[PDB]
Amino acid sequence: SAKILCVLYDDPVDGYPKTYARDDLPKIDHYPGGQTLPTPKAIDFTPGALLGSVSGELGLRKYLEANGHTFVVTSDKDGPDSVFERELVDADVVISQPFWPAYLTPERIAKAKNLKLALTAGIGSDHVDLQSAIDRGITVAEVTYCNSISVAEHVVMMILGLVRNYIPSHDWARKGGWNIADCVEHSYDLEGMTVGSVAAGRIGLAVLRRLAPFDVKLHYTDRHRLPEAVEKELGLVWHDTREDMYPHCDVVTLNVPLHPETEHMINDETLKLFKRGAYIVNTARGKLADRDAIVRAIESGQLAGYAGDVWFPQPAPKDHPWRTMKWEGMTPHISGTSLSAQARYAAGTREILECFFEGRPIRDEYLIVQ
Amino acid sequence: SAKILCVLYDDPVDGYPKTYARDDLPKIDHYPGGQTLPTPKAIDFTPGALLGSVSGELGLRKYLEANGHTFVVTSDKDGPDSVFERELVDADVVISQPFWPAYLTPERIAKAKNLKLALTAGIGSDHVDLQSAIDRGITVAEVTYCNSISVAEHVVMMILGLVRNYIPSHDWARKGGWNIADCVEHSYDLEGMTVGSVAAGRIGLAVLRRLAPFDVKLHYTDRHRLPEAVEKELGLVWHDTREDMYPHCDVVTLNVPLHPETEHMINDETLKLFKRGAYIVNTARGKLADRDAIVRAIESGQLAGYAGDVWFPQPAPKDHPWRTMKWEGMTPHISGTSLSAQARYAAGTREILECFFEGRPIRDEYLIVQGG
Ligand code: NA
Ligand code: NA
Ligand code: NA
Repeated sequence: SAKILCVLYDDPVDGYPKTYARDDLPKIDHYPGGQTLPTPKAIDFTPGALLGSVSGELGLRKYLEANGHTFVVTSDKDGPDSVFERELVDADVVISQPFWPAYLTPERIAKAKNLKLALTAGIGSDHVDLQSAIDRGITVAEVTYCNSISVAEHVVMMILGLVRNYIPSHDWARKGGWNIADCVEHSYDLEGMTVGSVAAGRIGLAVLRRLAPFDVKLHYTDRHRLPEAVEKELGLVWHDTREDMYPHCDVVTLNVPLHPETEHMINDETLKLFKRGAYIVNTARGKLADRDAIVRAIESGQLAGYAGDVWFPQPAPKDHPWRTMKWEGMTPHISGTSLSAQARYAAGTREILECFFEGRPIRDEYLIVQ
Repeated sequence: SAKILCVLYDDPVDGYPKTYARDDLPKIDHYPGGQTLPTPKAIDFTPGALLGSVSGELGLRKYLEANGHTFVVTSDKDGPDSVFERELVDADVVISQPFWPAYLTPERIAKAKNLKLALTAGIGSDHVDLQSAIDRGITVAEVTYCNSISVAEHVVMMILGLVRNYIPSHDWARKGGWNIADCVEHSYDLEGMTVGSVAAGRIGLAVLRRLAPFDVKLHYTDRHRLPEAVEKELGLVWHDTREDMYPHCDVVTLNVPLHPETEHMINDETLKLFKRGAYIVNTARGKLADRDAIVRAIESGQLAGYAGDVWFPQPAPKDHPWRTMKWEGMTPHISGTSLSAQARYAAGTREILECFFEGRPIRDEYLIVQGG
């Protein structure tokens, strides 16, 4: 009855795996704060499978095709002559992940005569023009909270790796070296350091909770201030402005969206507020940081480390300078598409498709516009 | 009137640093449990300096030479014709680190005609034959707790690195790729897994404490059970034996010393007790794990990852199989010699020498063998 158009990233270069490292995933009832994890009526995958690549199909093909539907899955999403744009003109449902996002521009939404549901397998909607969606009666939905914890682990990983000098030290072991002084001449303990978070939110609070037993001093800024009880339980020190926070911090982690007042918020002028040898971890948006200002800060020693999984442009060009600068701890944009996060937003994708196709309401927390 | 012989590791291959990444170190009041940090009357370094290499000299030379002493610093420590063994003959004090250890065998101790104090700039005395020092009246001392937290951070770092597939994902980024599916085909969240610790002394307990806000389940075993209040604060599950613990664990961190009964305690037979796709982190001793048994379990998928900073043999030979095996997260032996830890055991080394040379008692908690 319906045509479903689903954009996913490519399979591994060796091919889609047949077996995985483990047999299942740890059970979890809820997210911090009580939101229950996705609750489809069933799933047709084993949790832990690769669901976000083209062959994983978010485990939706059996359920969709048993019910008469057409299911189109592709990674060709860019430009007007992509499989996505061409297939889009009679698609009823569009599904993509933020890690390989199918943009629903105003022009593309106007091309899509049949579009009814725009589904983010993942979190957020800024690949969708919401006004155009509202004007066309298109519902936009997301699997809220599905990877906030995944990102938060990635951050703490990266903070430890930068402070302790993990990546270069590992390079000496893999290369057949030893070179103890070479490893540790840039290696510190995190204990006693001051970590500052720009924005709490789901990711920022999870990061702070996870840093707390490392005996760091915890500072943060946000637009609104955490409840007094949360601040006292975690020893949080509040700042009205990030510029007031920066001079206190050995580590600064960024958790804000990209807006006109956050674009290039880390630049040559604001980096002068940071302690010599400060560390920055950025899992939010690549353009929070002036690309070349970061390179210059690493080169001068204003920063002793930079790490994150977001770039600009994204995907990063092959010669993007953050790839090979000193004291980098980068990964590709992956933190929110760990296999654990995939199981949850695949499950949430199916749950929304079920509510949608059966005419039942979609969870309020999932709905962006309707 | 004293000769202090000090073995340290080589300087970095691009020279002793003139500039450091940062100007200072965080102040730390005490260790968990209440032990005070080292209390030398003075230090002649700025904390954060590279102290454990030949040119750092643990910041000791000005202090020793101003007091009429002879201070010999070398990295040449192995073999009968090395600088260490040739200078040992009349050394009053021997100082080395476990990261480049000057071995005080019975033979060398028999040849060290004036040896009164064997000082570990670090923790332990594995490289010192204690019966020979006891027989000879030689004081053996260490800088207790100086890097227990440093090891604990390295463990949690490495658990997160293994589970989330950090090292291959960073490789994709550094080589100019992107390859999201290649990164995440072996990437998981830690959240909700079961982590088991073999022993819960200073390191293991500090690991368990740092793991708790990751919402993992925390199991442990030890020769001596933790106090009930400690178990209840962290919700620890106690196991009578290592073998009772392994089947429950997604991640196993080894924090036990090397002994006859722990040697090769991870082996082809006990690995069959682990869950398929378990992860092992080992910052304790390389020979806790049968070298090739771990490689076989990686190739089998019995383990989804192995990481640590200790090796057998140590230093690891160029073609040590853990260097290039799949899903490895290794570093050289470095966790307990971060610059922060260096500052503390350099400070503690000076504190001990000051007590020693002034004929004042050395801290009980520093003494492995009292001597005189
Ligand atoms: Na500080
Ligand atoms: Na790929
Ligand atoms: Na003293």
